[PDB]
Parts: sequence; structure tokens; C-alpha cells
Amino acid sequence: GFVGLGNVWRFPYLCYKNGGGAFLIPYFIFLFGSGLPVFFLEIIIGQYTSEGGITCWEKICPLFSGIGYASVVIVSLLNVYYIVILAWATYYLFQSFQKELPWAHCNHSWNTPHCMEDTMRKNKSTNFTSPVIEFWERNVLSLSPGIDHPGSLKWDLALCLLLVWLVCFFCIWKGVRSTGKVVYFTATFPFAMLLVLLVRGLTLPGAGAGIKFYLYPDITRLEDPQVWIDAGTQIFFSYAICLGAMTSLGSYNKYKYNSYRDCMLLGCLNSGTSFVSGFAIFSILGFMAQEQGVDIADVAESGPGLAFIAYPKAVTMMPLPTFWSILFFIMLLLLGLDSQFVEVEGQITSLVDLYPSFLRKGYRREIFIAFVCSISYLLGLTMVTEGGMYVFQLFDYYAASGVCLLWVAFFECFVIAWIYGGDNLYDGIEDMIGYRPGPWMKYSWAVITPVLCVGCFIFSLVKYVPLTYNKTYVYPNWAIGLGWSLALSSMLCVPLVIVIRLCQTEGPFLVRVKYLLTPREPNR
Amino acid sequence: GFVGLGNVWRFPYLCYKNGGGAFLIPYFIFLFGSGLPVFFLEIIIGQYTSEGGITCWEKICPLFSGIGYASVVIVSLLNVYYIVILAWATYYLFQSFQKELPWAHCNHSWNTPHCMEDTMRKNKSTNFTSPVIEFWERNVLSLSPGIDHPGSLKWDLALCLLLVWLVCFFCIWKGVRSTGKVVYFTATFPFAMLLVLLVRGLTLPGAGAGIKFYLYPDITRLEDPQVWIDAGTQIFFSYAICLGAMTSLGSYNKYKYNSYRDCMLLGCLNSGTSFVSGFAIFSILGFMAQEQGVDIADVAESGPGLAFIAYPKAVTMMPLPTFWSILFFIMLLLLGLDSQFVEVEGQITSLVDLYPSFLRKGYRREIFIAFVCSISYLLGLTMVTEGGMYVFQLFDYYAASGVCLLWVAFFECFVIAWIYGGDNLYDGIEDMIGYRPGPWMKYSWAVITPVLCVGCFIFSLVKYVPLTYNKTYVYPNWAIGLGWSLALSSMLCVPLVIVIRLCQTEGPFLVRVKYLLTPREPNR
Ligand SMILES: CC(C)CCC[C@@H](C)[C@H]1CC[C@H]2[C@@H]3CC=C4C[C@@H](O)CC[C@]4(C)[C@H]3CC[C@]12C
Ligand SMILES: CC(C)CCC[C@@H](C)[C@H]1CC[C@H]2[C@@H]3CC=C4C[C@@H](O)CC[C@]4(C)[C@H]3CC[C@]12C
Ligand SMILES: CC(C)CCC[C@@H](C)[C@H]1CC[C@H]2[C@@H]3CC=C4C[C@@H](O)CC[C@]4(C)[C@H]3CC[C@]12C
Ligand SMILES: CC(C)CCC[C@@H](C)[C@H]1CC[C@H]2[C@@H]3CC=C4C[C@@H](O)CC[C@]4(C)[C@H]3CC[C@]12C
Ligand SMILES: CCCCCCCCCCCC
Ligand SMILES: CCCCCCCCCCCC
Ligand SMILES: CCCCCCCCCC
Ligand SMILES: CCCCCCCCCC
Ligand SMILES: CCCCCCCC
Ligand SMILES: CCCCCCCC
Repeated sequence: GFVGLGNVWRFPYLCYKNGGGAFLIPYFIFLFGSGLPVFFLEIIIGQYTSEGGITCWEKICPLFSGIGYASVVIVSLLNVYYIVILAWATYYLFQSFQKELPWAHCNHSWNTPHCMEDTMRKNKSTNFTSPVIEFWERNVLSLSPGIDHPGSLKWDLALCLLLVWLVCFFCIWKGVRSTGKVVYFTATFPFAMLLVLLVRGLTLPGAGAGIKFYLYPDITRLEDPQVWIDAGTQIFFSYAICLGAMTSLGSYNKYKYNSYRDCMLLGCLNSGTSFVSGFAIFSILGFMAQEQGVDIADVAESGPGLAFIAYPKAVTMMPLPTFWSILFFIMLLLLGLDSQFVEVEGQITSLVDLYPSFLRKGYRREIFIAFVCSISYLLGLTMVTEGGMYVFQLFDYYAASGVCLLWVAFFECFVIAWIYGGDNLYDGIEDMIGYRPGPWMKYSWAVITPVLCVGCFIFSLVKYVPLTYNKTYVYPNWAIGLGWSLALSSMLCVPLVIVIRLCQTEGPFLVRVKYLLTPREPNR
Repeated sequence: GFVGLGNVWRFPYLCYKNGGGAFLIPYFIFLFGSGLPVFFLEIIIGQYTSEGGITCWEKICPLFSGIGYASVVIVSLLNVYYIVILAWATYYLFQSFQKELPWAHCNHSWNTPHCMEDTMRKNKSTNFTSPVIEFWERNVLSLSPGIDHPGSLKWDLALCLLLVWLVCFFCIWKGVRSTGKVVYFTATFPFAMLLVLLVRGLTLPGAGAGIKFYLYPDITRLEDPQVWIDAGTQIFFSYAICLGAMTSLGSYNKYKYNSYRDCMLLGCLNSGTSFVSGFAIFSILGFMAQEQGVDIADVAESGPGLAFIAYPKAVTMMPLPTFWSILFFIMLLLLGLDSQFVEVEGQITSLVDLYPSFLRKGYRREIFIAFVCSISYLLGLTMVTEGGMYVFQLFDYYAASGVCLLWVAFFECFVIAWIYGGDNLYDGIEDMIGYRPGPWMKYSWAVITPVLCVGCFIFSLVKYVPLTYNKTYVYPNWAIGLGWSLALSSMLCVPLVIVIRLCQTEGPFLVRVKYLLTPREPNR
């Protein structure tokens, strides 16, 4: 279940946004420096404590327990916008049940008269747009001029959003497993369809330029600090780390269990599939580039939904457009639904034991399931509006990416490396997994991750570039302040809990900090 | 370790030889009818008996125990020629240690003056040959006019053959594990390089025609019975079934072990990698087809070594030819060496307990290791000669493929389905794997496999077409008789043992057959 939408949507969009292969160098650097390190860190914390996200930190250190609450805020904010991605896929699937796909040609009402089939884009107001972009913006999104103009709500997406929310609600309400029936179909189908797209994508006449764009890096983009943050957060996003799910996932694992092999295996496949999937989508872009006579960096739309622009273009070029289009949206929806079933249930599982005596399992719990879904439905309803795409971009860049992931990832390593000690963790690890691992992990949590986290944070601050959508829309100042509020909401959690914890322990600050620094029953 | 030279070399050659996608329909039919069925059959026999190839049949049925000896003959004959494939790869690797690859251009001594670089083939004695083919036939094989002309021995291959034989001898002699050190590098590297070739192969300008050739079938070829036999034996070859290795492999498995999941998983990946690998090599052929202005069915050489013609052509188009060429031959040699380490040690392990009191572990055993390797070295030395390629084709088509695999596969199912009973096996299976499986297996061993095995055998006999090499060389009558002798050697083992055992049990034939039909201590 390592495959998610991030690997097929977030990764391609981020890599496309950040030049070409210039994304890869920070991507693999962050992978081998922190990603697998912090992934194993959370997994082994879960195994050592056999406890949940917030509470395992309490076991490791009563102070700096705000990391757990920060994770809850991130997962909550993530679910609010992650579901809207599934809403688009569901709408596309519904539109893929018609004989001729709507985006195959642009002669319908919503298409701007300046549209022209990609086949004639080069064959024949110099700026000519494509049907695939038109359907996504003038039909699926009804893009408004700006975030300051919300406009009329699009009920089509709202209904699709309600459906996916209801599917998620019932699955959690009825304790339905994340993978339905046999896990194989839920597993091999994403691989099969991805390989179907890859074979089609590579075979495309323009795939050569796309792969060269995909792999050959640009050192100039490395100077811009945004690529380092995005690559670092990409890994943080795809592995679903710093959200408390992996700590819960490691909880179920037995004390005597070789989680090291699982983490490095599941870690490399999750990134490996993303890298392979990057070949397919970027191969499409090269084909679109030469067919349209437009540069690869400008042939697609640099906003979330690159998976909704290049991949539906491939299914159009597939032997049976309708057949393949339906299957793609099925696997796309499948990769998102299973993620939601696990990540949504994580916070309620985190919330139910967070505030007991009121959320007892049963009547109190069942209404809470709808309560979480409904409030998050109204909040997720904002992205449905015509200008809700821009709000979505703020949620993607800030709520569960950007500085927020770096800050929490830093404190996860900062606590374990110094307050708890990387050497002290190995003593449990060799007891648990049976053998003491090498020095790659210890020198990553203590040095590589803290250096990478702060350096990206600091260089971001001095070289501050405001967030832009489609590299052409400048956000208003208030929206950036609103966007930072989501990030500040999660990051402020750690310091806030520290102050509360210190107050609880009346006494000299030094005595109080030392008292609560002591780990409390780390393992049983 | 499911990947072998069968998936990277045997499948491409067979598919290429038997038209295009017309190979696939019998391929998947035989897969789902017998391949996974007989694979699980041998695995579950090994698990139920926890005993070796010959002896497990004795447990199931003292009569029809010749299946074990037939497997020994097949594995022995297979090892004699399988090693010569590694000898070619080793020679290619040695030739890949030079700055410029020898087959990149044809201006050397061995190249016929009628050769012309593929780049100039279409750009410019109408039949013009290519350097890649020239290097393989002239420098690597020194192809003689016919099998009736052996000619001078090529010492280069003989030395390479001795080296791989010595590597195999020492690994078995020192009990070295099949996978050296960490299994990961022995495992992920074949996948990585295969995916490197696939990305390069698909990106090639002519990959479109090759995939269409690969997938779109021809019903006319289905009439020819040779495609059904080759597809059936391809599955039998790639899974290394009907050789007694899987029976030994299933022996190590615990009685309470879900081998069903392992078999269907390892079964589908082994065929899945072969199918994916077929895309890469056939993509190359389409690129060679359009660059040479020659049909895909005639652009390569229809003899064993298609992996030595298309794949080295691919690395000549990769960014670092020498770098990738060395890596390819490394993974090619890796896919063969590990197979030899396991399949060679299988027969000595089968021979040592077959004739005890003389092959005791130690001084008697160690000289036997060289004795098996040396005799098989002299026998494998025949394919090294200039005309030894044709002898190799006889070994490929007859010794461990063709009718020989069908006959033994038939009797494996014929014994279990009728003499032992498919229902009786399930009673153990539900006790072992914990749950009774479906009716797909039982109706395959009793109906699908026996119908497929005999039907291919019968239609082969009535529509007899003599074996040909490169679709242009007609073998002499004596060579076919020699070739059938290898096949008749293995198949005749079954009836021979039956007569010997019937003699052992003096009495009425009906009483004797019934007495030895009774299973003897099937499980402990
Ligand atoms: C899945 C992992 C192993 C990555 C896939 C392969 C990696 C190693 C990359 C590195 C360099 C790459 C090559 C670099 C340049 C080109 C030229 C282009 O016109 C076709 C693709 C091709 C030939 C690339 C194929 C893939 C490649 C070999
Ligand atoms: C909307 C923006 C401002 C985000 C606001 C986040 C609020 C709702 C969150 C973030 C940090 C949270 C606090 C952090 C720590 C604790 C200590 C615990 O023992 C009781 C709850 C308490 C006191 C939390 C209450 C709720 C809280 C204040
Ligand atoms: C690995 C398994 C799933 C097989 C790989 C994909 C299978 C399902 C096959 C079946 C039909 C195939 C397509 C049939 C025809 C063509 C046209 C050709 O010009 C490019 C490849 C393309 C577009 C094929 C891509 C691969 C394909 C989709
Ligand atoms: C070179 C060609 C003709 C192949 C010859 C194969 C010979 C060497 C093999 C094939 C079948 C074998 C026989 C089959 C069965 C048994 C019964 C066993 O209890 C003693 C060995 C004995 C009697 C085998 C002796 C060797 C044998 C005759
Ligand atoms: C000028 C009006 C702009 C309205 C923007 C609404 C943004 C909603 C954000 C919701 C965050 C939870
Ligand atoms: C006319 C001479 C032809 C010689 C052919 C030799 C074939 C050797 C076969 C070895 C089988 C074990
Ligand atoms: C081109 C005809 C397509 C008809 C609908 C197919 C739906 C398949 C769902 C698995
Ligand atoms: C010989 C010059 C090209 C580099 C070859 C490197 C081969 C590495 C094999 C592991
Ligand atoms: C300028 C502020 C407009 C409304 C912002 C609402 C944020 C939840
Ligand atoms: C016509 C027979 C030539 C020699 C055959 C040798 C077979 C081992």
C-alpha cells in the first residue's frame, strides 16, 4: 500500500514545477539523508513504544510532545484537500462513461473558441490552447480570475466530493478494511495500469525529449531554495511521514521484528515507483511538446492536476480510449480512497483517545465519525468553488508541505538524536531486530537531517519568493498570510505544548525542563 | 531468484521464432492451464513428502517412479548446453572491456566485406548484413556451413566455458550460497538493468512496430503445432519445472506453510518479467527493422542468441556503451551463474543419495563434483566447435524442450490426478496451507494438462516438420535421429523403471501393478 496519489500526481507536478532533473538531486539527497532515516525513525518509535502518535512521544519525552499534535493538525489539513483530488478523479470517471471522451476534442460549449486539437496545434492570437487543458480548467474547475473572486459554487464537484466523503465515512463507520476482499487486485492493478501507461508513454514519438528533461539536471535551479524544500517535502509527503500514521503503523509490529528490512524495501519501492511513474508522465509531455511546437516547461499547466492533464492525454492515444480512461480513473480513485480510509481513521483514532470520557466507542463514536467528516466536508467545500483551485494550491504548498514538514521532521530527529540519543535507540534496535545496524542512521538524525532541515528553512527565509500558481498568478498578501496561518497552526503546536507542560511542573525552569526531559516508560 | 536466462533469452527467441503475438495465446493458455498448476503440483509434492525428486515419487507411487530419473536426464542434458550460453556472455563481457565495442562497427578482420553499419543500411549483392550479426556469427561462433562440418575448435569459448565451469565447481565444492553476500544486489540489479533496457528499447524510434509485432497475434501460426509445443515448453523451461528442482525446493518448506500464495506470486512475476522483457527486446527489433528497411521477422537471426543480437545493439545506443555493455553482460552472467549453482548441485544431490555406499560426503563426494563437471565439460565442449552452434540448437529444442517436457509433465499430472487423486491431494493441502483451494487446480491436472500435453504431442506427430536453424538450414536425417536420442533418453526412463519394478514384484501383473500402485508412506 506504499503507492499513493503523491507518487502519481504530487511527484510529477513538483518535478515539472521545479525544472527537470534538477529536482532529482535534492530528491535523492533528501531520500538517503532523512527520508528513509526519518521513516525508520517513526517506524521504530512505533515498534519500541507500541503506542500511538501523540502518546509515543510522551513515552520518549513528556516535553516536545507537541510533535504529536502538530502531526494531527497536518493530517487533518491534508485530508481536507486530499479528498478534493479524488472528487476531480470521480468527475473525470463519470465523464469517461460516455462513448467519446469529452477532452478528446474541443467543440463543446465550455471550450474557448481559441482552442484547437493538439494534432493541428503545430500543423496549423498566437497562443493556441489545447482541449485537455480547456476541459480541466473551463469544465472541471471553471477557473476564476483569482482567489479574491470565489464565484458560484460548482455543484458537480460538490456532489462527487460528498460521494467520496460518504464512501470514506461508511468504510470507517463499518470498520471495513482499507483493502477490500483480496489485497492483490487493490495492489497489482495500480502497477498494471501504471505499466500500461509507461509502455504507451515511452512509445510516444516525443518521449525522448521528456526523459532528457526528466533526468538531465540544471544547476541553476539548485540555487533557488524552493527546489530543495519541495524535494524534501515530496519525500515527506509520499512516505506519509511526520503525520503519526507510521508511528501507529509501527505500533502493530511485534517487538522482535526486523522492521529494518521492511522499511528499506517499502521505502525504495515507494520512491522507485514514483521515479518510474515520472518516466511515463514526462514522456507524455515530450510528445505534447513536439506535437504542439511548445517547450516542455510550458506545454502543460504548472498547477496541481498534471496527472489530470498528461495521463488523460495518454488514455486518448490508447487503443480503446473509453476503456482505458475508465480503468485509469478507477486506479487513480483506488490509490486515493485506500489512503483516505487509513489517514482519516488515524486522526479520529488519535482524537478518540486524546479526549476520552466523551468519545466512548459506540453512540458517542459514531456521531463523531460524521462530525469529523461533515466539518471537514464544509471546509473541503471551499476548494469546490470556481476560485477554489487557488485555495487548493495554498493547502498543497503550506498545509501539508513546505516549512511545516521540515519543522516537525527536524524536531523528530532533534529529540531522538540529542535528548534521547541515537546510540540509546540502537540498544533497543539490536534487541528488537536482532542485530545492531550501521552508522548511516545515527549520523543522519544527528547531522544530515538537522543540517538539511534548517538550511532549507534559512535559505528559504533570506531568498523568500512568494507562492505562485501556474508560474503566472501572484497571490495577494492576505492569502499568503492565510496560507502561513495553516502552516503556523501546525508548527506552533510543539512550542505551545512545551509551555503548557512546563507550567504543569511548578518549579525552577531548569529543574522543570530536566524533570520532564527524562523519558517516561519508553518501552514495556 | 525466479528470473533466469529463460526470461531474458529463451522467451524472446521462442516468441520471435513462432511469429509474433501468436506465441502469446498458447503461452498464456499453457500458463493458466498447466504451468502454474504443475508448478504448484511439484511444490506441494515437495512439501507433502519433504523429500527429493526421485524419492518423493516413490512415496507417492513406487510405480511410475521413472519420472524422477527422467528429470535427472533432462537437468543433466540442460546443464551441458546451458553453461555454453554463459560462455558466450563471458566472451562478450571480455570483448566489452575495450574502449570501443567490437560490434559497434564492422571494419575488423572477421567482418565480411559485405557488412555495412545499420545506420548506412537504409541510407545506402542486395543482401547487406549488419555488424552485430557479423560479430556473433563470425567472431563469436565462426559458424560452419553445417553440423556435418564440425571444423576447428574455438579455444576462446573453450577457455570461457572452463572458467564458468570452474566458478560453478568451486561454488558447489565450497557450499557457497547461490546468492553471494546480500541477496538484494543479486536481485535488484537484474531488474534495474532490464528496466534500463526497457526504457531505452521503448524510446527507440521503431519500438512501435515491434510491440505491434509482439502483441497482435496471427491465427495462421496457431494451425502449426510447433507454436503450441514451444509455448508449453517455454513455461516448462522458465519455471524450471519437470526437473526435480522444485520438488527439492518444496521439500525445505514447512508442512504448515502457505505455498499457494508463494507459487501464484512467484509464478506470475516469473512470467510477468518475461512478458515485460519481451517488450524491450522486440522494441529493439522494430528499431532495427526500420533502420535497415527489413521486415521484423527477418531483421534478426532466428537462432539462439537473439539476446546476443538485440540487447548488445541496445547498449550501442545507450549514453555510455562500454559502461552499459559491461553491466548487461554482468547481469546476463549473473542470471545464468545462480541458475547453474542450483540446478547443477541438484543432480549431484540427486546422484549422491541415488547410489550411496560409494559417494559418501567427503573424499568420495569432492572427486565426484569434478567428475560430473569434467565429463559434462567434455560433452559441453562439442558446442564450442565452429559447427557446435547447430549441436546447441538440437540440445535446446530436444534435450530440455519439445516433446520431452510434455511427456514428463503429462505423467506428473496423470499419476496425481488418477492414480493418487486430485481430491486426495486437497485433503493434505487444506491440512497444510490451512484452507482448501478452489477447483481450478483439480480440473487442470485431470483435464486441461492431459488434453494439452497429448494434443500437442499428437498434432506434432501428424504434422511433423523437421527442426531447422535460422529458418534456412535443414538438418540431416542422422542429426534429427541423434537429437531424438536425447529426448528418447529422458522419456524412456519412465517405462523402463515400471518394467524393472514389475519384475522386482514377482506375481500376476495385475496383482504386481496394484501392489506397487499403492502409495508408500506419502507423508510423515
Ligand atoms: C529505474 C532506474 C534504474 C532508472 C532508469 C534508467 C536510468 C539509469 C537512466 C540513466 C541515464 C538514462 C538514459 C539517458 C539518456 C537517454 C537518451 C534518450 O533519448 C532516451 C533515454 C536514455 C537512453 C536514458 C534511459 C534511462 C537511463 C539509462
Ligand atoms: C485555527 C488555528 C489558530 C489553529 C488552532 C489550533 C488549536 C485548536 C490547537 C493547537 C494546539 C492545541 C493545544 C496544544 C496542547 C494542549 C495540551 C493538552 O493537554 C490539552 C489541549 C491543548 C491545550 C491543545 C488545545 C488545542 C490547540 C490550542
Ligand atoms: C504488463 C501487462 C499489463 C501488459 C502491458 C500492457 C498491455 C495490456 C498491452 C495490451 C494492448 C497494448 C497496446 C496495443 C497497441 C499499442 C500501439 C503501439 O504503437 C504502442 C503500444 C500500444 C499502445 C500497446 C501498449 C501496451 C498494451 C496496452
Ligand atoms: C545414452 C542414452 C541411451 C541414455 C541412457 C540412459 C541410462 C544410462 C539410464 C536411463 C534409465 C536408467 C535406469 C532406470 C531405472 C533404474 C532402476 C534403479 O533401481 C537402478 C538403476 C536403473 C536400472 C537405471 C540405470 C541407468 C539407466 C538405464
Ligand atoms: C475575497 C473573498 C475570498 C474568499 C477566500 C476563501 C478561502 C477559504 C479558506 C478556508 C480555510 C479553512
Ligand atoms: C560429421 C561429423 C559430425 C559430428 C557431430 C558431433 C555431435 C556431438 C553430439 C554430442 C552429444 C552428447
Ligand atoms: C469502449 C467500450 C467501453 C465500455 C465500458 C467498459 C467498462 C469497463 C470497466 C472495468
Ligand atoms: C571501461 C570504461 C567504461 C567504464 C566501465 C565501467 C564498468 C563498471 C562495471 C561494474
Ligand atoms: C481578506 C479576508 C477575506 C476572507 C478570509 C477568510 C479566511 C478564512
Ligand atoms: C553420422 C554419425 C556421425 C557421428 C555421430 C556421433 C554422435 C555422438
